[PDB]
Amino acid sequence: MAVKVAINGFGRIGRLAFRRIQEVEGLEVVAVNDLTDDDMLAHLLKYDTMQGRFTGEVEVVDGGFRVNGKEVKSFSEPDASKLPWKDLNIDVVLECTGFYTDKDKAQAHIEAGAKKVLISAPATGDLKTIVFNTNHQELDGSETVVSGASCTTNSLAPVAKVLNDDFGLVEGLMTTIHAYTGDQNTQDAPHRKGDKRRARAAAENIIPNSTGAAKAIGKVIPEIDGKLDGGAQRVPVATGSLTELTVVLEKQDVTVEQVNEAMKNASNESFGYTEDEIVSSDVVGMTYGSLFDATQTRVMSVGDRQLVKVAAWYDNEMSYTAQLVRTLAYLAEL
Amino acid sequence: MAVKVAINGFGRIGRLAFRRIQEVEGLEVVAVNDLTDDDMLAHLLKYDTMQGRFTGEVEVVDGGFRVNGKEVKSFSEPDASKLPWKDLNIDVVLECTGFYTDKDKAQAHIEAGAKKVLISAPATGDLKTIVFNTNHQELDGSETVVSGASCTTNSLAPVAKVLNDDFGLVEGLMTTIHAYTGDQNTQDAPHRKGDKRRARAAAENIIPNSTGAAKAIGKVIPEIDGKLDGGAQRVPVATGSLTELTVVLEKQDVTVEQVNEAMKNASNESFGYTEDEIVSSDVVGMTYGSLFDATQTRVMSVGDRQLVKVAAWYDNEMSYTAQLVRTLAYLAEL
Amino acid sequence: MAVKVAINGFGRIGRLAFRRIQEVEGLEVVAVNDLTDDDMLAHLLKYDTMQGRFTGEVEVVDGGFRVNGKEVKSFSEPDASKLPWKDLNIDVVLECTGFYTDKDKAQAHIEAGAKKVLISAPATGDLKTIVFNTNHQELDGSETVVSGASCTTNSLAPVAKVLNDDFGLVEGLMTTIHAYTGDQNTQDAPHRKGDKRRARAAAENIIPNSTGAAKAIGKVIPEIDGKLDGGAQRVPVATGSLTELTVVLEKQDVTVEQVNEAMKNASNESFGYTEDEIVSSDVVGMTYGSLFDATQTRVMSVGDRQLVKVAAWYDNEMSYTAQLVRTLAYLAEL
Amino acid sequence: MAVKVAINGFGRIGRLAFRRIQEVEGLEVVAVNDLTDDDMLAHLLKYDTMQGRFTGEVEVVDGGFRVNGKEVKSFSEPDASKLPWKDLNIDVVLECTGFYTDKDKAQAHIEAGAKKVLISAPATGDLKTIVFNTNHQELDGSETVVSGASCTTNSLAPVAKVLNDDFGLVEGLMTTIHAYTGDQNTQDAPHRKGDKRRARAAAENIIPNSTGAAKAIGKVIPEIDGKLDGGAQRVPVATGSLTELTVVLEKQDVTVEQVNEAMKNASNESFGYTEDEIVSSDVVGMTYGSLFDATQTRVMSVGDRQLVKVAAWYDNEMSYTAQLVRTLAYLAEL
Ligand SMILES: *C(=O)[C@H](O)COP(=O)(O)O
Ligand SMILES: *C(=O)[C@H](O)COP(=O)(O)O
Ligand SMILES: *C(=O)[C@H](O)COP(=O)(O)O
Ligand SMILES: *C(=O)[C@H](O)COP(=O)(O)O
Ligand SMILES: [Cl-]
Ligand SMILES: [Cl-]
Ligand SMILES: [Cl-]
Repeated sequence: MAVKVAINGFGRIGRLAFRRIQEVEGLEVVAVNDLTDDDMLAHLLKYDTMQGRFTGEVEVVDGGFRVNGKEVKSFSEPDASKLPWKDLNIDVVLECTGFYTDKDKAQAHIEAGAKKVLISAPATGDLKTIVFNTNHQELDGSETVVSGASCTTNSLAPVAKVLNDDFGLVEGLMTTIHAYTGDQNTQDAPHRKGDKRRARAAAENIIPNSTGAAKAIGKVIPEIDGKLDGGAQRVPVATGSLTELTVVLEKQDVTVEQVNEAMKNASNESFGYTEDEIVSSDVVGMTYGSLFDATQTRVMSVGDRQLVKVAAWYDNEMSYTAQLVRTLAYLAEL
Repeated sequence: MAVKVAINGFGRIGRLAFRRIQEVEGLEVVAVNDLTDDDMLAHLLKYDTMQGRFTGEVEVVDGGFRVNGKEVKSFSEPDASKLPWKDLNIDVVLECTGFYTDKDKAQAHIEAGAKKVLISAPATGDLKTIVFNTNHQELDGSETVVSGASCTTNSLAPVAKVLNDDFGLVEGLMTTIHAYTGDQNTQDAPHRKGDKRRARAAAENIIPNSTGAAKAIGKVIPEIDGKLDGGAQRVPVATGSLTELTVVLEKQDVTVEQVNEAMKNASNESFGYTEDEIVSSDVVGMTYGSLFDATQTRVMSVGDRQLVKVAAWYDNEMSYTAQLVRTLAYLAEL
Repeated sequence: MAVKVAINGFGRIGRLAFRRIQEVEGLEVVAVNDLTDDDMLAHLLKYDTMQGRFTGEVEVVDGGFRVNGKEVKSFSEPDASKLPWKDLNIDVVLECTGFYTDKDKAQAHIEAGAKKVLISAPATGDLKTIVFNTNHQELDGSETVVSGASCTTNSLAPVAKVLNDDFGLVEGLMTTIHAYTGDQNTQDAPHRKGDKRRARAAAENIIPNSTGAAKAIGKVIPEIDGKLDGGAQRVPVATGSLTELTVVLEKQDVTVEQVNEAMKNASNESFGYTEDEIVSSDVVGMTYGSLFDATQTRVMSVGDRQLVKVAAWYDNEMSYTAQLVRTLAYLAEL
Repeated sequence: MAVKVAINGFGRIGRLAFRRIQEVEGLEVVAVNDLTDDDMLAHLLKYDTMQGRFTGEVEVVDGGFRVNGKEVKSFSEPDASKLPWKDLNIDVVLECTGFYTDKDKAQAHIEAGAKKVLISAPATGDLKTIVFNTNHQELDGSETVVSGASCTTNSLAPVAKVLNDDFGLVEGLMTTIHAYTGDQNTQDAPHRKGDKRRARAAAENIIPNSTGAAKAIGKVIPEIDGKLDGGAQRVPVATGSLTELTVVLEKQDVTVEQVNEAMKNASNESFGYTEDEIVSSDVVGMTYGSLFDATQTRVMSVGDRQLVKVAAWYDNEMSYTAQLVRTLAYLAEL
């Protein structure tokens, strides 16, 4: 009956995908692969600084752990191709290590015996990049490796698609005021990728930086390829982020009410709408991929010439996870 | 000899203006008025969380306190018009309470006996609004009440003026990623002005909010009145902010290097220039009113149509204070 | 059929008590009094930075608001004696303003027409001070004004009671590493009670300070009156605290296992026990008044002479609140 | 004829030792070894989140960098014994990597050609452990490898020595409320040494943990070996810490005044004394190894039996660094 999921990399996304898959029927996590030990993994599953105590029960058993009476096998294998995916009958691997963000590298899971692989990051090579409820329709079923884009990309796609479809997108720039991630440093130190800004103390600074969304958007919405670009400001909150988008449009007498109303009409399970004066902590744990915030809509008009600004909240952890799981369910049924 | 300054409201700006006036000759702080007691005031002058230990010496004496052997009189008077400004021979009152941000209300200092009043915030009524080195030239000497604009306005004016003068500003939107201020709440609580967002825990949230700069900019640069607008994102750093500006320009083939070079050429004591990949804490205590950050310049080109984004750092405390003291000095010598 | 509660002061404790009263049958909040407006109050009930979104539904109606279809009346009355408690049939007032922490002052609610008043803080005068499951048994029913002690006092009582009962408490000192509260400043500023330390930036400092538990403990456990004292270190977390207690005991060969086992055996609904290496954010929202942490037990032995150190976690918000509502329920049924 | 210093590991301590050595004559940093690249190194020297902009001038030149016109050679060598210490005429290596905290491992610097090695951490094997102005006197000059103890050990030694010498120390327990360090995680993640608590988000939790001071104290003050023990609470401030010590003494009628006066009398360049109601940020960048805080002295008396509590501030970064450089200067001159 149920789809067999294996998670590669029990990091923030992996553990959160695990939690979310608990609320979805027809999906079981049967395997978890990470290089850390099980005591540490069970402990980090049980307790989460921003996302709260894990509601079920977690105990380390022989071949891995038992979560709510169910067995999850665990491995400590740094080379994906070795993994017992064949033996275990994996339907889809949720690839969250960061170390396989390439169609050809991610192929190792298929050799090891898995049917499909969903990469929880933008990925290079000949594959589809999917934001659920924006372009998942482009999955036919034959694909064996799929990127699930990025957290910011998921916050951006539904907003740009409305803007483009209803008003015609000429060009836009974007800033995500974005929570700090574990790839940033606790104290000023050398950084892994030589990034002089990720090098700095994460929780004490506004840190300018790049975004996946910037380049990976034209992959989700081909008709606006090359028309958006932008970056991030990493700031001292541990999760919860906000995308601001400033654009020029074809349509001529755009009003604040027009924009909001267009977004309200496009809302669904993936794309929320709010008129409440909320703040970042109010979206910690939410399962919308993107929450349009109508209170932040601005329109600058100077003669016939307009600049339109909008903003959308997202839990860069849970919102992205929720979107990823949705893509996973859909992918598993083709 | 030296210009006699009285500070009204020994808050963040007041105390920091006091510190700064120590480094400037021809200006003495002779009076300080605030409704708290002297022990508390001397303590808060001596010790500063973000700005460091006060370098001199501070002790509570009879009529107030002694700072580096100099006597500062202190008062506890909630009605400004009562104050002994006449008796003390105040040349200028630095007005920092928040409660006199109006030409007519601030007139109370002139009645009480002071020559001029500089308001450390945007103010209402018939008065000039001054950003030093952008439009201080518009002071002729007869003015008796002057607004010193806002911190964000000071971060913005030199940037917009270069943009307008060299490229022609059609329109622009702005976001300041801005440190939290004492008008925000420690924990989620009722707020004094009914602001549902400033109501929230300051150091635990990205908090969308409004900016003084938005409206008060056309007062500093009349030729761009009504052409900019924007807001803030209050974030968990205690001081240090960054203004991002996204604009449309008249000039047609604008490059990143064009913009940066324009800004570098306009740099002075008020307006800095940097190419160093810095972060917010890197500007804590800086005395530029605005620091242009050439690493953040971005230009989006789609056919003949460009969007230009620039960003300038500022210490919303010290940067603004340094600008304010400059305006003070200049005003005193007319 | 249900007990009628009116909450005075819709601060952190008031709103959280309101939330908690939702899960408890036989208690209805029918009135809420606070000096702010209803839009603000409904908003702050709906959204909580640390404690999450309010699960039900909240909307502003005519005489106050509707929570999950139930009507709550709201008032804006600064003199408690005026309040329509008589007219409303209030059984108990949960007094959470801070401004009535005295038997004689709190009497104003009884005049206004309420049966009993439970003060959510230590209070002065001739009244009982109660920590549920430590000494609630001392309520006979005739009392009309009761103190619910403090958050820290609630974290400490069950621990000290076990220590005293099983080993004999000679003397002890205590430190609570304690989350910052809304009585502390956002930025270095004058403070309302002249506290030079509460004056300081709350989220940027380890701030030494006093505790309610210090003096209010002998009121809960008379037999150890004058035997404990201690303070607080306010630190940059928004909720979640930890009490460390260092003691000298009568019993002679105390082991770590002895202490832990004694605590484990005394555990109940109010007083939890754990051996998991948790951290503060792990107790956000917990309903134990005190959670003993057996991983932190330490025994120092030099010859026949021992120093025993123990530690107990508490959500100084929700832990205290759950305790307070328990006392409330019990008081209402006498 | 100035002393030639080489720094191994340009981390927080290394960079701060470099800064400090600028203010000390007779000491030159001529070499710096770290595995990161020079651009990163120059950048992190120039800019410091907590300790401010580097006051001189730093530019990347050929064999390393130029600081205030002076040449500093830089290497990228993971095996210390290879390093050109002989060729460069190093007098002392300041060893700050963390990876050579053992007399036998640190011997590699002597092989590579340095005269002496001072390890900026507690170290194992046959060597002296020094806290300047507490026991530096025990250096005779023949030693070639020395440990400089730990930051907390330095905050503790002068206080314990006074307590022991004046009142006679029976036993004590200790907690340092301690700034988070770079060895803690930004977000909940696996930890390098399997530490379930260092694993957690550093800036969002009170995190119980261990301390170097606990065991390394009897090495500095042999007469109190085995008489103290204690731990840490890592809390969300980036630097600035506080040691609380709870002790039992021989002397019988100890008063608060007695203790404070004893500490006041023992104060020097390494050991400060204050009666100001300060907080953590007030000690960032201070050069005392330890600052006794007479406002936190408590004495619990029940009959003839007392518990005495004291507390001392220290910038676990700069205070420790200042102590380390003093030990360095002294070691160099034997
Ligand atoms: C979200 O997937 C990640 O934390 C941040 O990168 P973006 O490029 O901001 O998505
Ligand atoms: C500085 O003026 C103060 O923070 C207010 O901020 P604005 O962004 O200038 O309104
Ligand atoms: C909890 O009631 C409140 O924060 C007071 O803390 P204490 O340290 O218990 O006074
Ligand atoms: C100080 O050297 C470093 O932060 C380690 O702290 P301890 O508590 O002294 O181990
Ligand atoms: Cl403000
Ligand atoms: Cl309080
Ligand atoms: Cl460490």
